[PDB]
Amino acid sequence: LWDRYVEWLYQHKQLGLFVDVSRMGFTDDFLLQMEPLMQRAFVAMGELEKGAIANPDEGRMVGHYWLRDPGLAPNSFLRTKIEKTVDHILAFSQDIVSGKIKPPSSQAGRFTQILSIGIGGSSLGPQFVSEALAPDNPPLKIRFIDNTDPAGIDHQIAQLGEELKSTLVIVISKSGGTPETRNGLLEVQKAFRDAGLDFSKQGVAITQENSLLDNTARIEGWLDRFPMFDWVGGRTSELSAVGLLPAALQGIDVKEMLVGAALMDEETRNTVVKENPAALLALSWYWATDGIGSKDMVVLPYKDSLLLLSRYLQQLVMESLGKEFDLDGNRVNQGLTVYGNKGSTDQHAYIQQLREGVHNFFVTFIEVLRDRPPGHDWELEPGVTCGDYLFGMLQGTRSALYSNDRESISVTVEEVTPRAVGALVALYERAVGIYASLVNINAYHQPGVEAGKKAAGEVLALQKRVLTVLNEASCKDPAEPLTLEQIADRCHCPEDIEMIYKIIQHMAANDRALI
Amino acid sequence: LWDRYVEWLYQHKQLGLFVDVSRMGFTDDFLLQMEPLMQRAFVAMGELEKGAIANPDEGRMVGHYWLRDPGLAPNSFLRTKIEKTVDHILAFSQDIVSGKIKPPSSQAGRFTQILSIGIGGSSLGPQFVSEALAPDNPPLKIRFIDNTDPAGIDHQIAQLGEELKSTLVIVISKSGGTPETRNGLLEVQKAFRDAGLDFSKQGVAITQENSLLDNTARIEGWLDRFPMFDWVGGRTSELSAVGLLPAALQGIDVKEMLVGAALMDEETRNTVVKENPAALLALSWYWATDGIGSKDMVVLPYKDSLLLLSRYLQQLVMESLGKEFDLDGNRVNQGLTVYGNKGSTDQHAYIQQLREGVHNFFVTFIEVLRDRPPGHDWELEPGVTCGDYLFGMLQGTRSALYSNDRESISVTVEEVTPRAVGALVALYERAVGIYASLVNINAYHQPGVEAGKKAAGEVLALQKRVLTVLNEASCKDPAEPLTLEQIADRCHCPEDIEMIYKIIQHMAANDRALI
Repeated sequence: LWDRYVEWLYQHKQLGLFVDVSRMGFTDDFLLQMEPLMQRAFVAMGELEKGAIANPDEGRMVGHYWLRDPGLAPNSFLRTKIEKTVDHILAFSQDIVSGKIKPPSSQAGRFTQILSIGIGGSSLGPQFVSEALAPDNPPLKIRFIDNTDPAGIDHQIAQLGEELKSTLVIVISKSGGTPETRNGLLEVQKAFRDAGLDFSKQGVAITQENSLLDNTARIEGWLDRFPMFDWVGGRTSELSAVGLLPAALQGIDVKEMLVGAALMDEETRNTVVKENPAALLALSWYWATDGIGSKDMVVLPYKDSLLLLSRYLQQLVMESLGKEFDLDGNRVNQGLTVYGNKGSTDQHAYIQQLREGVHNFFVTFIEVLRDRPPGHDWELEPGVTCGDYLFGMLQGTRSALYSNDRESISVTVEEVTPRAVGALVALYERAVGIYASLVNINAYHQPGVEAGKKAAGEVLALQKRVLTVLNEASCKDPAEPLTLEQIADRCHCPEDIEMIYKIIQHMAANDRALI
Repeated sequence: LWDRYVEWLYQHKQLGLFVDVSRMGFTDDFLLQMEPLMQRAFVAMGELEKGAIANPDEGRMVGHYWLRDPGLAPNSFLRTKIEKTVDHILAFSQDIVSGKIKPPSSQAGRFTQILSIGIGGSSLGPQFVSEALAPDNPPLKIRFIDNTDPAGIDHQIAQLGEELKSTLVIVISKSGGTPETRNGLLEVQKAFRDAGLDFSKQGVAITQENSLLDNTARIEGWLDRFPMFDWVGGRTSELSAVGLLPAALQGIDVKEMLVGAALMDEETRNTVVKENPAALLALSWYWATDGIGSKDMVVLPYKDSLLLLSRYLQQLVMESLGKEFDLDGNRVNQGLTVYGNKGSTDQHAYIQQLREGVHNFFVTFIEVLRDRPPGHDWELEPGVTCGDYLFGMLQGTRSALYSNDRESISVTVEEVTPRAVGALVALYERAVGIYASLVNINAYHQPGVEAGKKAAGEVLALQKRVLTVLNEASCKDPAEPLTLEQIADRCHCPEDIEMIYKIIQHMAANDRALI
């Protein structure tokens, strides 16, 4: 196992990032069998960066690698557009932090809080970087609205209290038609009117050009607007204005994030697989799951700051790879389940099943060598610090798992830095893209979310027919009570009886119907 | 499907809790065949409540059901100690909230912050209950130290800033020998001594009587001590002093929490399976996983206050059920993987794979009827409030998943109240215990977690042996650089060379070695 660890250890000189796959049991012939498919993945990825249509389903380019390397963008209108947005974010961020741009009237004078409204990649990304890289007492605290739950938004407004007068609200949506994001903005604007505050003088929009949210922010005259591009999927939009602006608004060096991702993309373009860390991750995923997602990917970061990494990877991996149809139309239910929280906390949670329970998984440890800010280290016992225990739990768990034939990958960074986090985002973005080529699927469209989108619209459409059929009882002289079968036939939706029951069950609990 | 929904719906009138397993496709042959196994679980559960040795592997009693009904304790001493603790918690929390028990000197004159130091069930429970029931502006805000990460502990201390003078530190450990909890206590005491504070006048211990931590807090004179009993496992300790104290310290009605838990356990004793809601969950789990955990349980609560439900359920399910051996010595690698976050946020994360990807899962929806505090409900567009979208998202996902043969369970509460959370906790405790009887495993011991703790001790003992070899080589006047092979040989363990490399790598990054 020592000879295997030395033969396969990947080390990156500059970033201080390491990839260990020795605890993956891939065989000799498996490497030769996967060599032709890996070459096809590198050529397909090479034409993706050149500007080819790598998302045939939506007819769009896939250029989230240009966000960190503007030169690789194909035309001049794109290289300068990407560069002017980074400078635009840096200029506007430093104006908010230094207090040059103020709210109209607040106690602190400057902005001190951030209310980012967004869902999917518009929040999972920014939540991950914020918890990973923000200072303890940052220039601006941050809160998130990532749902359409009324109680959650009310709770955020109540805790915000009187600092709403110093809150900079950020609305992140490509079109402004996302039901959750629009609901959030509508609820917050209602709260700004109840406090007698002009939302426009405290609002920022991150949106695609000439969209419903861009027009609203332009017409209502919000503070600023930041562009989103259609070749940047929300799944891989962390290094765009989606993540760069909120991160820079908390004193985070986002330029170093772009640099770390840039150095990472150079290593992933290597055609020798053993020296390609994105290929090594994709190989191990392929080996552990037999290429059909037979096992789950358990992400175990042994750092409190990386707690939100796994649910960030839940979108990047499961939504990119959970495709029903192969690129040639054949029914192939691909995917790669991801879960996990944090070490060593998860050892007192579900490692009982991981070690001796059902073997339906493989682990990916994320290790961070530096333990604490410099000048805070001290020994708890002779020769051992508080951080040495954290190091020991990971190594003992890695050892206790492999001893029972449970495989694992180890990814190691020296310190959780803007540069390293940007490298980790770039690493998994390419590894997902390479893996989709191995299983022959399009990683950049989202066909599976459409079915829930229509079924949810039909429920809201059914609710209005229920109210329409009911207001007969409210306003017709043959005032009478309708049975469930009677609401259904008059709605001309008889087979929807069950949904009608759940609809009136919800309205009765919110003082909108009587039973 | 409507007829199946009407036939199988379970309502618990007093609690307002519903269970819908109509979208589980178990046949009548399944119900007929599982009836002998189900009745055996009801008898075993009765013997467990009466005081039998339910944890056979450790020779202990399982009595978390006595925490909510002290009358059914096997003796009057156990009944007395349970009720004296609840009275003790209430009187101490009321005196903390009202300010009758003060910090030695603070700006507010009252305790304002809670620092809960605990691991596993000592934190997951209090974290879940806090986010679900704490008021918007509680009498005391709460923070959790649940790891041995020094950066995270220093982070919480830095954010706490000056309010450390008015922080109530709670230390939760059974014997006080848990390494994570011990290191967190040492780090907090260092911060208290650096600020000139005395930890004894702001510290509370939740421990087993006459343990190392119980004797220390009694001799050093901490604020107060609360018992932790040996017949209560970590993952079923939420309604004991572990969860009741941090909850009551935030103004949460812990009495109603016990009421709902007791009300729930009365129904989960019903012998009729169709009206035993713990049996309805256990059967649906057994069906979807075919008894051997071949499908994950995705938990999607559609409410922000229930975000930490799956992390709590991850411990209760995957640590009770992931057992390698049957109760008869047979090797069955049981298990039931659990993950999930919240709706509708997870719709834009991995419902893509849930809808059309790998069919290796089943969903459990948690629906809440009351979507908003009274007086806050308003209509975004004509005839639809913000909660109608939340409700439509859940029904749309449940429908879109079932169309593609993805089965699901629906749990409905009227509102996330103290009584509802206690009942929902008690529902899953009994369902897990019942499921363990079906697969003939012991759900109350943790044999699989020791191999990581033991291997973690071997690494630290190796580090101290490595440090002895390095310090000998560094205290020669002709200083002596050593290689990995040399270090492993002077430690007289050449096979451990891989662990020595990681020890030196982690030490070099913390300025404790040079390369």
